[PDB]
Amino acid sequence: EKNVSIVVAASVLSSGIGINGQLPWSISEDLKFFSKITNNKCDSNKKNALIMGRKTWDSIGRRPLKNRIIVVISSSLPQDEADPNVVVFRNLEDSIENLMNDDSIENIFVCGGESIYRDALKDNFVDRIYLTRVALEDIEFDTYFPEIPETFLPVYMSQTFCTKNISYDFMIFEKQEKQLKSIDDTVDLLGEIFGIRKMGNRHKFPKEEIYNTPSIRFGREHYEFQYLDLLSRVLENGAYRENRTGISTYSIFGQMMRFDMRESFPLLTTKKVFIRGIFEELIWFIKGDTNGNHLIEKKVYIWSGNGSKEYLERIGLGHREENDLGPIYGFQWRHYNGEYKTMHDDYTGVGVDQLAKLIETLKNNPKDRRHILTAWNPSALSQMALPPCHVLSQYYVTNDNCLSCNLYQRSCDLGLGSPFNIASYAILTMMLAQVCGYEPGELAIFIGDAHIYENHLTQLKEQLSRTPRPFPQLKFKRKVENIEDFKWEDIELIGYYPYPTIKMDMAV
Amino acid sequence: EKNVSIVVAASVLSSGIGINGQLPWSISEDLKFFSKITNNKCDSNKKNALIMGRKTWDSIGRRPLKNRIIVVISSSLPQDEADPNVVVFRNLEDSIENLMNDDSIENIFVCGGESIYRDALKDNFVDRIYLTRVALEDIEFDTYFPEIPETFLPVYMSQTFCTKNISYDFMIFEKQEKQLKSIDDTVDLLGEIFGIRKMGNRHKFPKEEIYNTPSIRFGREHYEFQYLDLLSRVLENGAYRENRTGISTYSIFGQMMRFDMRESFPLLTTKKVFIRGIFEELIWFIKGDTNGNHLIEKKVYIWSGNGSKEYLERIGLGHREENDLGPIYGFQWRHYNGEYKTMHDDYTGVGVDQLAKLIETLKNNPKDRRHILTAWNPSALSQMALPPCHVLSQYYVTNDNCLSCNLYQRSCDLGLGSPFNIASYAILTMMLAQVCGYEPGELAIFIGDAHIYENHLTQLKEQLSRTPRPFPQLKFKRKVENIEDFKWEDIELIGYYPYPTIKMDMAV
Ligand SMILES: NC(=O)C1=CN([C@@H]2O[C@H](COP(=O)(O)OP(=O)(O)OC[C@H]3O[C@@H](n4cnc5c(N)ncnc54)[C@H](OP(=O)(O)O)[C@@H]3O)[C@@H](O)[C@H]2O)C=CC1
Ligand SMILES: NC(=O)C1=CN([C@@H]2O[C@H](COP(=O)(O)OP(=O)(O)OC[C@H]3O[C@@H](n4cnc5c(N)ncnc54)[C@H](OP(=O)(O)O)[C@@H]3O)[C@@H](O)[C@H]2O)C=CC1
Ligand SMILES: C#CCN(Cc1ccc2[nH]c(N)nc(=O)c2c1)c1ccc(C(=O)N[C@@H](CCC(=O)O)C(=O)O)cc1
Ligand SMILES: C#CCN(Cc1ccc2[nH]c(N)nc(=O)c2c1)c1ccc(C(=O)N[C@@H](CCC(=O)O)C(=O)O)cc1
Ligand SMILES: Nc1nc(=O)c2c([nH]1)NCC(CNc1ccc(C(=O)N[C@@H](CCC(=O)O)C(=O)O)cc1)=N2
Ligand SMILES: Nc1nc(=O)c2c([nH]1)NCC(CNc1ccc(C(=O)N[C@@H](CCC(=O)O)C(=O)O)cc1)=N2
Ligand SMILES: O=c1ccn([C@H]2C[C@H](O)[C@@H](COP(=O)(O)O)O2)c(=O)[nH]1
Ligand SMILES: O=c1ccn([C@H]2C[C@H](O)[C@@H](COP(=O)(O)O)O2)c(=O)[nH]1
Repeated sequence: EKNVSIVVAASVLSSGIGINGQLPWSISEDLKFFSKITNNKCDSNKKNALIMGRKTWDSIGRRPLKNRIIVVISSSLPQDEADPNVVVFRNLEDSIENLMNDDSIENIFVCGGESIYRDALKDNFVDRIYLTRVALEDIEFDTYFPEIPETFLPVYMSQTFCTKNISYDFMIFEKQEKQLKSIDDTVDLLGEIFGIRKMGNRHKFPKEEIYNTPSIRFGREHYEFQYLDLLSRVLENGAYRENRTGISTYSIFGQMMRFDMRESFPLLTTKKVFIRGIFEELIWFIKGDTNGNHLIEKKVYIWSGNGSKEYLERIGLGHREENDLGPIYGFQWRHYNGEYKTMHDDYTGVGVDQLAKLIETLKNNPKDRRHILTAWNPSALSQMALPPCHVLSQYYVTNDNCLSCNLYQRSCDLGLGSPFNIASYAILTMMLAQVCGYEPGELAIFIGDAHIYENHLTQLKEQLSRTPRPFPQLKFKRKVENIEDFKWEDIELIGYYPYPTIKMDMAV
Repeated sequence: EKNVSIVVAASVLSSGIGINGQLPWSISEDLKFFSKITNNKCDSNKKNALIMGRKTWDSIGRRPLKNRIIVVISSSLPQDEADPNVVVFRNLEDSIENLMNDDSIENIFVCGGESIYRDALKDNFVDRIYLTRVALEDIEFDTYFPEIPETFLPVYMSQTFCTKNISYDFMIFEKQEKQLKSIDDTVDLLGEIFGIRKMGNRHKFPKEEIYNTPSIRFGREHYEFQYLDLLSRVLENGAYRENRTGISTYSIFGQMMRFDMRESFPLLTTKKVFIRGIFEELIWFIKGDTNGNHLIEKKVYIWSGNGSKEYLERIGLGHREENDLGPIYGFQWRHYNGEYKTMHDDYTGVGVDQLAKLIETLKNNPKDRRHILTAWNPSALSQMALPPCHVLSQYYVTNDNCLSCNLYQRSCDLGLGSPFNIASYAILTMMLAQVCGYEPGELAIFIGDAHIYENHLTQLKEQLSRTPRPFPQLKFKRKVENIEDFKWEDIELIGYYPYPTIKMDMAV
């Protein structure tokens, strides 16, 4: 037997791979990959064979590839005994005698051409596939990688990467057909004896019917699986509970998520997110605004519910204006400990400006361990339309001049609250970094009460039924002098190709 | 071939298994385990031989064990053809023949007894060794397990369990002799290509030279490993960097640790922990004290350093008395936003009782998601001997009436700070529970700057060279009617057997 792997790079949505004999994009790390993969081998005294269509041979330059043997499939091309590091065959099946001898060849890579992929697949010759998904999708194509036959299952998806503002993943479908017992069993037994008494059982591993792309067992790199998995994790152990809202949830306590911000922008793809809204709110915070209306005007309604005459009236703040939200986030960011009257007053100069002292210590003293911004002020709470969920964040300058962020969130609405929460604090960290001359670090969100509203069940289950695409890229069209200066227009969202929106009602 | 595992239960410290023919303790769950392991089989038509020395046969009642076959090793016992579930052999080596036929016997267990254990081992008959460590060392024994030969390596260790106040582990030692590549390779490659651009590379798996009990790969269940590893994980990616003191540290950002409290007390065993200090400080906080003297008088000198006049002066608080630390934790706990004057004043009635409320909230509103207690108050930081390190915590009542805790720490000194932070916060929860009538739940700790001070390495290296023993148990001797009434006398620390104490100087 001998191994056969396809190696290709297609657009994320339509699988385009070619245009007028050329690749539709130029990503050097990808070829660097293609090289490393096609070339990796055990027997130093052996070489890998890369089968490829002629039309490709032409694009390749009709010149050999170092250390390897090119194998062209053509009907006209002459079997040239001239170069020993290339050879022609009249058809794909015949070419696949590399196994049947030529014991010098260790592995075999089907190396592309729409025609040459489709056939290597139809005739069932390939075992693995090394698929590079390129985020970028709105530009003419004439060649296309086929539809990965159902006999193939994703077993790896690398983290999203970026080159020239083009995002891309490296995932490797394998075709399957067909640590020790000791430990797994000892634990299973100890699991029966002791019951809920063994913490292990309090945290059970999600069932496959609620696991997103369950075929990807050991290589869930893509940091979207940090949320899709927390999702499925409460869906498994979430304990049913009532709460103030009137809509019971399923909740565990003490979770964590992570995100890379260097090569991508953790805007979920398994569902189309309201990015603009996410923004107009985050800026609303930075400005230190608390007038719910200033968002209704830019057509953002995330803060109507917890805002209204009726709700207000109901929680003890009916003395409040239709939409005066009291000293919520922002007022606490820009005016800590300020004596709040109404959303109409001029609060300038009152209260501690955390945000400001933050930027200031950020750039003046980087390795300081007190880059904290908080929103939990006991003295205030009762006046707020709702207490702080993202309660306190802490910011951290790496040695390589990168800004990392840590957020604690007491109550996380995995359905509606989180997607926004992950994005927002990404963006705020970038703005923060751009203003202090540093670049995106990482993102860690620590949740206390991670829950799912019972009326978000059929939805989150669909979302979990979608395989993650590459995270897009977020860019600022200009550098600003003051952090409170950004505008929606100053933002470039590049390469966002999410699944359609999933409608979910809010639990007021 | 055919497997031969040793099953035994010995005291943590001296491996005591015997006393006047009786097990020196009675733990049903342990026996339950034994029954489960010696019955674990694959072929419904086969059985497992359990080998024991006569002396044990006697202790077990000379009655057969359901579903298994007992093999007694004795010189005088007759070869009674009477029972078909029991049989006698003259010498161990003999016996084990078993094997050399009886395709009926699927697995073999040496159910032990000092004389047989020793001999079973010396002649290299045993493949595995299931060992139940029992946290009670201070009783007289007369029979011991032998010393596990070097040829054996621990591959698993269970979390600590508790029965009748007795703490114990379940671990399994395997004997050494001699994922799917495709991924570990595609990931290693992308690792070369991309560099520190691939997040995975900024988080690198610790090297064996610094990994605790590295033989335990997939079975690191003990929750001492939640800290022992965080340690070995900065020791790997720890970015060297300066800070306000003369001692620099190696740090990473965004780490997490988990601890059970339902069956144990996360007191580090790898080294002897000042527990009485951890306490006195906590009770100090609870009372809402800020006079660092009160700790000195009780022979607790942790707040000496950050309290000296030479220090207070150094940070611009020279107007402060010898040890008035200011509105640090406790004043923030019991008097949030209180206008701090001196440590001798009467703050009763001033500020916000967070603790007070936290309690009335835990009792009257459990499912409430705003169970929160903060110490980070922007307005007070300035006049604060040292800013808040355990910055905020959130508490959580399970559906089965257990109290859980979550802590965000902005700056964690894994050398000295963390250890205390883990305990001091176990305890506080347990206390809160005994006062709201709940039982301990889980404890999670989300860290920010996780660092090591560069003058702790030789120490933490030592600590790390030690195999963690089972966690102790901590119970209260009386039910206080008011949280602040607790006293050290009230604490019972049962089953603590930590390795020698490790000296480490603090960085003022
Ligand atoms: N994203 C990726 O990984 C890759 C993308 N691409 C893109 O796709 C394009 C290549 O696709 P495509 O144009 O289909 O070229 P192909 O890779 O399909 O090459 C097919 C060539 O092989 C010969 N051939 C086809 N069938 C047979 C047969 N049965 N027997 C003998 N010879 C045969 C043909 O020449 P003849 O008429 O002489 O038989 C033809 O020129 C390129 O433009 C490139 O941009 C290419 C490779 C990889
Ligand atoms: N904690 C735990 O998991 C366990 C603890 N224990 C404790 O340890 C003690 C074990 O008893 P101990 O006497 O030390 O050992 P055992 O009782 O296991 O075995 C000794 C008996 O086995 C026979 N025997 C063993 N080896 C030989 C041999 N080579 N040739 C002939 N006969 C042999 C002897 O019979 P004879 O003298 O007639 O030749 C002797 O009576 C028990 O008292 C028990 O309390 C026991 C099992 C498990
Ligand atoms: C988190 C957070 C901040 N907030 C503030 C906020 C206020 C009250 C809340 N109440 C409850 N029960 N859960 C919340 O998440 C929540 C969040 C948000 C509020 C609403 C939406 C929301 O309804 N999003 C919908 C609407 C999208 C659209 O308008 O097109 C969505 O599908 O994303 C998002 C964020
Ligand atoms: C954490 C925390 C609270 N605190 C307060 C506190 C204040 C400033 C700090 N500063 C730094 N750099 N690290 C700290 O751990 C630290 C801790 C502690 C302070 C000291 C010790 C300490 O010296 N422990 C020694 C002493 C043991 C003994 O003599 O009994 C130890 O080995 O355990 C522990 C806790
Ligand atoms: N995954 C993948 N990515 C691609 O860009 C790609 C692909 N597969 N399959 C075919 C193809 C088009 N043909 C070719 C032929 C040769 C090289 C090439 O440059 N090979 C060198 C790369 C060395 C480098 O880029 O540093 C090699 O090392 O083999 C690239 C594409 N391109
Ligand atoms: N590791 C270890 N732990 C033990 O507790 C232990 C051990 N090894 N080896 C021998 C032993 C004592 N042997 C036995 C044998 C039978 C019973 C019994 O009456 N019933 C069960 C024991 C546990 C249970 O109650 O289920 C049995 O297996 O026979 C008890 C102790 N106990
Ligand atoms: O930043 C935010 C805004 C609020 N919510 C969700 C969390 C809880 O579902 C919710 C309800 O409120 P509380 O009962 O926890 O206060 O709003 C978020 O998840 N994150
Ligand atoms: O609960 C505690 C008490 C303080 N420290 C240590 C952490 C740092 O070494 C120092 C905090 O000083 P800053 O550099 O973070 O301001 O004290 C702890 O680790 N944990």
